[PDB]
Amino acid sequence: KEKHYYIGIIETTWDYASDHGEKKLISVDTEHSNIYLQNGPDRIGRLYKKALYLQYTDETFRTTIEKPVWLGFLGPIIKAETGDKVYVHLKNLASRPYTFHSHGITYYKEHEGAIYPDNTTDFQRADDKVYPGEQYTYMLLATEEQSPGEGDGNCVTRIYHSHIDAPKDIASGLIGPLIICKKDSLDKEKEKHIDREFVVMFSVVDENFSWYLEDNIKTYCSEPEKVDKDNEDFQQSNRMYSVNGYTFGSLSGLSMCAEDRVKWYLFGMGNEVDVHAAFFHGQALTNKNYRIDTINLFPATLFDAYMVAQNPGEWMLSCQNLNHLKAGLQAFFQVQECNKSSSKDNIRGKHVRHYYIAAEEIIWNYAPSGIDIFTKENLTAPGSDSAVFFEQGTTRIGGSYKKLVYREYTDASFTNRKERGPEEEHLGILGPVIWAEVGDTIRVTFHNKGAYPLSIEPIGVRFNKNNEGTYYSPNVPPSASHVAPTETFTYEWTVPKEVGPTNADPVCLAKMYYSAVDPTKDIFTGLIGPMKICKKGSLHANGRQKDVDKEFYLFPTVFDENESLLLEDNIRMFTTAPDQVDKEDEDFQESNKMHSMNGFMYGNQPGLTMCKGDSVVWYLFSAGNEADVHGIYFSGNTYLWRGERRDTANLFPQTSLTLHMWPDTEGTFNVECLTTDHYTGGMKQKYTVNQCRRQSEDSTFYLGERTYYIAAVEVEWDYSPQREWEKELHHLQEQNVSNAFLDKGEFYIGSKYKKVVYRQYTDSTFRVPVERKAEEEHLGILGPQLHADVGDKVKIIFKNMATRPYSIHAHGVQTESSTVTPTLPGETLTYVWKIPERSGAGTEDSACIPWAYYSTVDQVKDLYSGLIGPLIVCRRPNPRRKLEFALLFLVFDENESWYLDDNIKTYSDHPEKVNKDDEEFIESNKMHAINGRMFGNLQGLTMHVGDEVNWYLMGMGNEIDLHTVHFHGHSFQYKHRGVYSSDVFDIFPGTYQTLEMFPRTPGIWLLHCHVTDHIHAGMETTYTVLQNE
Ligand SMILES: *C1O[C@H](CO)[C@@H](O)[C@H](O)[C@H]1NC(C)=O
Ligand SMILES: *[C@@H]1O[C@H](CO)[C@@H](O)[C@H](O)[C@H]1NC(C)=O
Ligand SMILES: [Ca+2]
Ligand SMILES: [Cu+2]
Ligand SMILES: [Cu+2]
Ligand SMILES: [Cu+2]
Ligand SMILES: [Cu+2]
Ligand SMILES: [Cu+2]
Ligand SMILES: [Cu+2]
Ligand SMILES: [Cu+2]
Ligand code: NA
Ligand code: NA
Ligand code: NA
Ligand SMILES: [O]
Repeated sequence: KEKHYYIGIIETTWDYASDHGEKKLISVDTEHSNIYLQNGPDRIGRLYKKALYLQYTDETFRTTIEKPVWLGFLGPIIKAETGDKVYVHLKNLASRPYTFHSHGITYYKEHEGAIYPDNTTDFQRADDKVYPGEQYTYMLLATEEQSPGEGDGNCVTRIYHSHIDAPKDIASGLIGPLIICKKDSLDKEKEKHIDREFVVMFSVVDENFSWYLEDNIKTYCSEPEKVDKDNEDFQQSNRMYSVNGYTFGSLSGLSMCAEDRVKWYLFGMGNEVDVHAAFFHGQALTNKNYRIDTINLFPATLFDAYMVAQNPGEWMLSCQNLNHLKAGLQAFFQVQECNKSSSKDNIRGKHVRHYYIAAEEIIWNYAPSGIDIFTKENLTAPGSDSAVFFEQGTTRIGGSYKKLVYREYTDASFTNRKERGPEEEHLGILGPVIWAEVGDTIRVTFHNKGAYPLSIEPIGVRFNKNNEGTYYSPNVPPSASHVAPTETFTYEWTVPKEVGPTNADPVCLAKMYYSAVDPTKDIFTGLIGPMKICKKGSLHANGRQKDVDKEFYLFPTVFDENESLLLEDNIRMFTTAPDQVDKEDEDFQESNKMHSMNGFMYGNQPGLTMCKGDSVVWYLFSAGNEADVHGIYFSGNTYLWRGERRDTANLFPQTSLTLHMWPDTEGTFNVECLTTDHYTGGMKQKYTVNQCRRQSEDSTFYLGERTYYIAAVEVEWDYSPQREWEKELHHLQEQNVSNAFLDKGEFYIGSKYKKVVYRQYTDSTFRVPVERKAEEEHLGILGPQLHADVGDKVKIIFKNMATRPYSIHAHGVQTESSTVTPTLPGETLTYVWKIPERSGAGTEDSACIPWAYYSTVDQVKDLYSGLIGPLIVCRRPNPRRKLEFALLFLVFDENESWYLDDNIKTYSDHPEKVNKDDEEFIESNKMHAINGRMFGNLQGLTMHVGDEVNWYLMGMGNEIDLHTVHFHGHSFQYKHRGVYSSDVFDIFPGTYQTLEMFPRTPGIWLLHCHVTDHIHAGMETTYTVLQNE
């Protein structure tokens, strides 16, 4: 099929909230919509000039093909099937230059529609700047390499947008869907055996970034002269939390029949605030044949889900990022009776699990011992990081808060409790486990003994409209939505086969419950609890899983006590001077942000104990906002998840995960969040693995032995040795051109910083560094790429050539002991890393998987000072050339380096003028690099057509280190045998991933994180595909 589309870019008004009316939303209180939507002398309002893609019939762009009402401002849906040749005839009827750049489809440099320094000449540059009145025809081929995977649906979510300044072009409104499908998937532009196809973009559409910001300020503001574009409140008012451009519940036309087979194409778009949690209330979806209910989306995350629509009524599609929810990121959809036909389960009443739970106020100490169990230091030590959170005095609450927690009782009398045992000691602030099997019916008698109205809203089970735990709509006594301060309601949930684990899932799936009267306050108050939905006949009568020694529930979150219903109470109860407290003081707000695991902090979480050999299942879930970017690292052990070997689990708002671990080493290890602020703020705990069998004289399998000589060495590191690529890009872009990170100006540091980094040496004398070859030029700041095979004992001979104590240690790897010995300056130590089966690929991994190696002495500062490398572990005992590249996506926060003072003194032209606490100086030191290089300074990513390339992506860092790695020109495949495919991979702290690529098309191709703030900050480079012979 040759397909021909005619897309034109017109400027036009967009209404973000096309009333009409009139609504009640979750957690938005009537008189709040108008922060974003109300026209004032100072405020644009709900109407904006935007550049939009429209579809036309004709090379004579005159009569438009109307687009679905639910698309909103997204451009027209383009589709293609493996084999197809799509011709996108673009015509610019707007006032400035734009392009059409497509994801997930093959093009030559003439048809990429993206401008950047690629050493192309004019023939291959017409695509990259289509001027007003110009017209360009993009030839896109749907190659085999870009097609959906074996393990994928028939169709996957892709996107197109303009790419001169992509972030700005997209904010201005030039973004749209491409659905790519397998060969004979489609009949008349619709998937065979699918009834409805919707496309949904979650984005905080930031009109501050639009090309038309100024035009819009003139048009809509009565006092333009009075508008400060840098006023924070002005900026917020132009942030349109929307799905498809529709804000506050106004998305129109999402309608379907019960039993319709619905395929949803979702994607996220935007910036660091775009931590999305897409959640279809009342319904049940699969993704890659797995049961899911929340779909997390980030800038350019591409995601597809299947839904058999059921449980008829009016439901919400919401973002469960609590900030997004309360900023109104909500859309209604309709499941109607028509009349069906089928039904299938049935079971609503037969086998009944009955729970008696009460909300009641306790005084929760986040750290009972008063000590940091990790350091033995105590938490109020003046000047300590913990002090910020545990200091108690004039205007500071400290470490104990009144909270409203769920607690279990034996029966409807609520006269006596179901006490907690050993198995339940780790739950802390969590409520009681609710568990159920496919076929059960859950009835929950909820009795509120708190001063505020609460509810229970479960994720993971089916319930009907008058059992729903939250209230929303498009139009005395107690109900599912409202259970007031002394009342009592009894919920009824069902768990049919349609809502439980699937064949691919494990036996049980981590889920959760919370109070959703106002979930943006209720959860943080304490009303969160763990839940466990399992397959038929999988649990024993007592709830425990068959052949499972231990079951743990971890809930990591920044418990934001500023948002608790009980804030005022806690101020009045714990501060010396309640009247002197400003709830809006940032330092006051920080003091209330309790970074915790199950409400415990700084290693105070008890009850995480097990035997070596035990079968352990970890149920993890989280809630919160954009700050809740978690990487939960089990030091000393790995786990399987969907057949993947990993040791760090990423959680976002309303994420749930089920990990299986079999601990193989006696000791006391760490479960900790690697997200550097969370770690520092006390999101860290211990778990003990005890020796419960006779030791046995063992270690009788070493298929291999390796020694590496590595040194920590202090060096001048330049993030941007040259600035030509940058200067060229901004010229092409017509931009200008303060660089906050590289421009020294009056007194800033610039691009060069003293750092400490890992380097390989030839032998134990450490006199002679291993020469970095052409194929390892790309490593950049990274230490050497260490290789190991499953079965190896790897000796690391480590010399600390730097001026303070450091260590070397690896993820995934097994060692003799839970402790890692620091090695002092001048000293050489030996570390032994064993590589058992569980340090290598799972059933469903690629043959080679990466692990980060790093320094344990101070994990935050040692990392930002520059100590970080890749260990690659491989399975097993004519074809193509096989290449390897390792990529760290990390904002090197040079403010946290040990060498900061050294650097201020060495590079600043006026050291005295530097204030370390000044925001502007802090930004100047946040180096948004790939492998320690910015703006195209990462060299040596070269390959030939026909090669197989393993890309080892590695992410570390802080809350803002969510990186959405995108490759121009080619997509990749992932997982055993290449069964999922994409061209954007999401990387967070702790995420290490192999992606296989089979490059076809010659060129120099852009490779960049797709987060607005990171692209502009320079987190990008190019890679080169060369033709043959
Ligand atoms: C630790 O020392 C602090 C220092 O001010 C002291 O006041 C406190 O009692 C100690 N903490 C505990 C509970 O051990
Ligand atoms: C672009 O061309 C310059 C000058 O000929 C050359 O030195 C450089 O290798 C090229 N850049 C890339 C990314 O290949
Ligand atoms: Ca081009
Ligand atoms: Cu893109
Ligand atoms: Cu969101
Ligand atoms: Cu975290
Ligand atoms: Cu990024
Ligand atoms: Cu792209
Ligand atoms: Cu791009
Ligand atoms: Cu940034
Ligand atoms: Na606005
Ligand atoms: Na506090
Ligand atoms: Na800098
Ligand atoms: O792309």
